[PDB]
Amino acid sequence: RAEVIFAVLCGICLLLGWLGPKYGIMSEQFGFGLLLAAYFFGGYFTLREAVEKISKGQFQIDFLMLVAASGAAILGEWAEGAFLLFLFSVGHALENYAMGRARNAVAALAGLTPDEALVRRGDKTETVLIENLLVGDIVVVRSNERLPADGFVVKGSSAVNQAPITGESAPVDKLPVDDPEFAAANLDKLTPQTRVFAGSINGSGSLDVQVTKLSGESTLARVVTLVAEAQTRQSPTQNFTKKFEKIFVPCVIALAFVTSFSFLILDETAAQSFYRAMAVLVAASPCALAIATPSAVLSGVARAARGGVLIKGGAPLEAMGHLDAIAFDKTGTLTIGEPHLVEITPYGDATETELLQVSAAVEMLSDHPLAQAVVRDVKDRLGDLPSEASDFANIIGQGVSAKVDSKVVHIGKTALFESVAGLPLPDDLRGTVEAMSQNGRTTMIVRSGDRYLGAIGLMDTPREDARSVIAALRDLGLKRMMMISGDNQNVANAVAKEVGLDTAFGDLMPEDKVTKIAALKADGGVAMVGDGVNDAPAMANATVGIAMGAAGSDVALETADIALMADDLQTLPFAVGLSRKTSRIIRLNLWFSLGVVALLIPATLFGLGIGPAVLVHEGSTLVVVANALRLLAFKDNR
Ligand code: ALF
Ligand SMILES: [Mg+2]
Repeated sequence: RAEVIFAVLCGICLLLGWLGPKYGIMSEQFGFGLLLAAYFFGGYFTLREAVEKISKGQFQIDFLMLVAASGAAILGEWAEGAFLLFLFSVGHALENYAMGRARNAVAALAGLTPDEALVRRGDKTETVLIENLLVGDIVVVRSNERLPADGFVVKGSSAVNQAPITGESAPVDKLPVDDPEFAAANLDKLTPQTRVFAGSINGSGSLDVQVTKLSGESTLARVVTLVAEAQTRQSPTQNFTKKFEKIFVPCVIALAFVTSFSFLILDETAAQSFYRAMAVLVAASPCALAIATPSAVLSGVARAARGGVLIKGGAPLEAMGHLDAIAFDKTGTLTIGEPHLVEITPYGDATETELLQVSAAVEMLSDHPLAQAVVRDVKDRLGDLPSEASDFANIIGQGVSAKVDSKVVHIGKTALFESVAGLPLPDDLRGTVEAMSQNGRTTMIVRSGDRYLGAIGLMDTPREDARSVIAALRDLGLKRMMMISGDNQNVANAVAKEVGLDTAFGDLMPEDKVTKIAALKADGGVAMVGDGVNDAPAMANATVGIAMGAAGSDVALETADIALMADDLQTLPFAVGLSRKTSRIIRLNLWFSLGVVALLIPATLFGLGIGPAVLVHEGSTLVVVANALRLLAFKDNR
């Protein structure tokens, strides 16, 4: 059941019922009865909407279009009524195709958090709903479960994925507090090995977590609420037309009906100037305008779709050109989304190949996500992989150990060599690793036996086309540029430098992104382009929200107004460009579609009929539609 077929039947009936009687061999009950159907199908839907708004609201333009059909029907030139009814039904169907907004992400957002939780009660562990969790409760989050509440760890250690909140799927090691009575009072002193969030996914170990916020006051409950209260962005052209009808419809139907009904000064029959007022009124129904505005929208959206970007409506399509600022998530948006091997720093008498081969020999046995990067990139650099190690063992939260060439190998964080039996870390290599950590490198130190072979550094590299699209967007007038990421500030600064963004903010929560976005939106229109769950509120409050189409979360795709479906950034200088020209195509098509009405309707009070109205109105409608179709031609300029 879809209502577009009534406009199609009015098209078939107008055309074939204009053809059957005239320049045709068809009877007047079959050939002209089609024109009878052309009044019924297109008129009956606009009629019921007219009734719906005339119950309470003041006026509707459908009154003007429908009575413009009806007066031509009860008078001469019924092709005028059928034509106006057909083209206005079609312009209504085109606005309905431009009006499609699913705007629902609550279904995906509700899945991030569980409904129930295990809570400790002395010698028992009860099951309660999360809305019945009290602050100070100890919930038991066991293996690979979704965390049900914000708080801090009091028992157990585990590697937790905080992707829905930090945007980083890189697991973070979590340890219990030293003193929980102290930790509940001093929430500002919670180290990131301790702060846990609802919606995170637990790792291998169970965690007792003391609750901090209530069920609705958690960070993820806040991002749900913030997304739900999004302002539905309205296109500047459409609300302009709403206010314009609010003035134009009653003004014209008052000034050109009863003031033109049976005017005493010029000779008229009391029954025949009754036709004279409706000539002006019926032709005053500005149908060129009702068809110009949605056709440009649909053409621009179709060109964007063949260009590889989804646009959910005309309002973001119009907003993309007017932007002054744009903000970028890092991981998955400006970066590829995976750590590569980017720095090798040998030490002492160790070669580069010894360091890389011992690293790949151990990381072939590990299952941490960095092991796979190390193995594939040592295989890239050396062409080969050495023989794998023996006696793999984990030092939990710090790294790994193995045995290569009858010597004991330790790899991991700087805290590992502070914790195990062998030779301690020299200060110079310590400082080198410190320098790598500050430069945004996740850093592993490698010892083989008595000797430190050295250190190695991995990083999520930016996309190759990032710096290019950044410079292009600066050329197109976007001098307000920033990075806003949940990753730490070293990686944010290093990627922002490597891409060419001047201001980079890391360590941000989703609300902090919303804060930065509102601060930019105060000075102009702003776009938030990202790919994660924690970017969805900043997308929702921005002037236009854009999601990375392929790698992105379903939450961010359902929330965003623009989708970069090729998952590449080179679609952004194209998009804004199209948006600018689209406004030109509607602006021209606005004034024309208005002007000719304002040009043909005073001319209708001074000697014009209903017969020529189709000829002017079609001449006003088709041409503007034709200009909108120029939007189907545009260039990439690669
Ligand atoms: F991927 Al992000 F902040 F969520 F850089
Ligand atoms: Mg992300």
